[PDB]
Amino acid sequence: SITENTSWNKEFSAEAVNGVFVLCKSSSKSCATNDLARASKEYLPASTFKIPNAIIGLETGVIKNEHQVFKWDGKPRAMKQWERDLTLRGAIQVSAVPVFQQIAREVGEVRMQKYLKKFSYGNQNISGGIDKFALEGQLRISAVNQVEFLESLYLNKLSASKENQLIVKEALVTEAAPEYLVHSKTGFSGVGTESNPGVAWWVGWVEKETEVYFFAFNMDIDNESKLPLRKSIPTKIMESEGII
Amino acid sequence: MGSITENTSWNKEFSAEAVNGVFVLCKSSSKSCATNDLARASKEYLPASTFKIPNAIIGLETGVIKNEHQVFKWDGKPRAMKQWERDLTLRGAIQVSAVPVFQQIAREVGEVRMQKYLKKFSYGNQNISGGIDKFALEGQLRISAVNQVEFLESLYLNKLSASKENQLIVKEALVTEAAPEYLVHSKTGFSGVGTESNPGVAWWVGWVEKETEVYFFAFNMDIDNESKLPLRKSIPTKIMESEGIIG
Repeated sequence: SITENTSWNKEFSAEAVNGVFVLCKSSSKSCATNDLARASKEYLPASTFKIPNAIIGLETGVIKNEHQVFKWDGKPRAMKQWERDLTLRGAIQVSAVPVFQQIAREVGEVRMQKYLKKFSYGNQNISGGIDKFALEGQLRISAVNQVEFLESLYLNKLSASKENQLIVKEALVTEAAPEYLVHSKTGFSGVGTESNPGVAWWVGWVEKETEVYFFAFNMDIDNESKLPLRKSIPTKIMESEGII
Repeated sequence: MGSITENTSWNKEFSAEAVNGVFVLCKSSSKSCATNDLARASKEYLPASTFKIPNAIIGLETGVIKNEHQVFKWDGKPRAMKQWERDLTLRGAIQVSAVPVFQQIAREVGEVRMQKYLKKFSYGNQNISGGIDKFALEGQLRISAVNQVEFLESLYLNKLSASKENQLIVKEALVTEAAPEYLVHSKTGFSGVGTESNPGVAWWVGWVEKETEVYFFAFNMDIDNESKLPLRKSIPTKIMESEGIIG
């Protein structure tokens, strides 16, 4: 069940953003959204794919453990912040694409397909090359599917050891307050065109008191200056919902 | 740890606030610790609420705590603090130092199992005399700052005599600050104000994961006035900031 909440529209209009926010209290059996249609529309995951990629990396033994350090070979990487040794949490938090490209290569297409089928992850379409299907290939996932996936992860219900799910959940912590804890991941496929915008994501969950809130935000983006809106729009909504 | 050195230049942070205390700070890769006071780094104090770290691990390990999603329900009876008068998660109970929640956990673990695990953990003087529900706050248990960092490093490495899963659960419950560069896991402790001539103790212990390095720390100080309590964070925070670790 997905219910439309019209009051959330104001955050989108004020910024002239075409986007969707899906928010679910307790569980994904009853989510709310600004846009029913877009809630289930499927977009490139981009770096939000680091969440299942990290779990799969761990499950297959490609990532040896929680403490593995991904060493930089000294060769140029697309962003300077990726040019350094990284922990799993570090590689996730700076969205170190080439670290995860190599994890994916080692996982391989057969195992990647299998796990995306186990995880019910989007259209499960990994075509486009093993090291780029989430960024420029055919893989698509909706805000609703993101939230279902994240809930399973939260409950340790994915087809993966509890251990590996905890390892990844810790790597996803992005805000700690006395009141609440935020686990989240951003994604950004690029700017595309005016006529064919890229997509920007912020997905995760918030634990406040004894409650949990699963969230997925996405927006069309054709200009990188608009990127911070992927956090300020959903944060504003959750602030006024009294969540963060 | 592999080594320890006294760095008396940190004393400035203690002097500024007229605080008698110790900071221990250890770099994981090099296994080396520094402290402002070698003598106090080895002195053993009441762990107070810092005992909620091992207690949480033991509660989980013995099955007393069911999983990381257990809600500790408030029965409705008045508690010593308003902030405890509510249902609490594991991280919740830990973060507001809900004594009654952890006293009940300890009662259910019991002395024999509690004694076993503190031996396994090499936790302090391993003395649980005083009552199963108050040894850590007003009984006979004592732990040094050096032992705190050893204990915490074992936890970080999932090397404690407990399942990886349970240590993982407690680690995430201990997260107190997340930045894109560093993650801080920590726990406070406060035994009381004691007296003028016999002060209480206040703690802040934890570790910081910065880039590919990890820093284990343990702070304690004498305290005879609750107004001084914030110093248990600001003093070691200032030291770690000046070391370039946090902030």
